[PDB]
Amino acid sequence: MVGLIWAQATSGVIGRGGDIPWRLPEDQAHFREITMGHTIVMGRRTWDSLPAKVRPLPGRRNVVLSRQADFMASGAEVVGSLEEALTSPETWVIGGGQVYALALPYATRCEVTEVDIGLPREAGDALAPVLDETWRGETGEWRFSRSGLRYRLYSYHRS
Ligand SMILES: Nc1ncnc2c1ncn2[C@@H]1O[C@H](COP(=O)(O)OP(=O)(O)O)[C@@H](O)[C@H]1OP(=O)(O)O
Ligand SMILES: CC1(C)N=C(N)N=C(N)N1c1ccc(Cl)cc1
Repeated sequence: MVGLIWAQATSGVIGRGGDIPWRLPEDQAHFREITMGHTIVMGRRTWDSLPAKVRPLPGRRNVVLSRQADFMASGAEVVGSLEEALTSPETWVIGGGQVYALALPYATRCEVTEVDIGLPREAGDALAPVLDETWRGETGEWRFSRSGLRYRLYSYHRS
C-alpha cells in the first residue's frame, strides 16, 4: 500500500516560499489521522525543512530519501533508493516535489486536501502531483474550518 498525501490550493499550489501558503489546523489533524501508526516517506530536503524540535514526526515510521550515505536523520531511517522506502505494509509519501513525482507511478492511493483559495501558480511554486484518468474516488463536501477557511478532502485510488 503506497499512498500519496498532500494539501493544495485550488490551482494546484501546495507550497510557496518554503511555506504552506495557508493556516489549516484541520489539515494537520487530518494528515496525522491518515498517517498515524504507518510509515511516512519524505525527501531529504523536506526533513531538512522541518524544525529539529518536530522531526521525526512521532508515532510513525519516518523514512528519509537521500543519496548521502552519511546523512544524519536522528530517530528516522535513511534509504538511498525509492524502492527501499516503499516497502512497508502501508506507506504515505508526504513530500516533496521530487519524491511525489518519483513515487507517483507506485501509488494506489491519494489523500488530498483542497483548500478554497485562489492562488494562481507562479514560477517557483511547489505543485501538486498530477492526477490522470486512472484514478477513481470520492471528492468530499466543502467544509468550513474554525477560522472560516474552506477546504475539502479527496480520497482516490486505483490498481
Ligand atoms: N532517486 C533518488 N534516489 C535517492 N535520493 C533521492 C532520489 N531523488 C531524490 N532524492 C533525495 O530527496 C531530495 C529531495 O527531497 P524533496 O522532495 O523534499 O525536495 P523538494 O522540496 O525540492 O521537492 C533530494 O535532494 C535527494 O536528497 P539528497 O540531496 O540528500 O541526495
Ligand atoms: C500537513 C500536510 C500539509 N497536510 C497534508 N494533507 N498532507 C501533507 N503531506 N502535509 C505535510 C506534512 C508534513 C510535511 Cl513535512 C509536509 C506536508
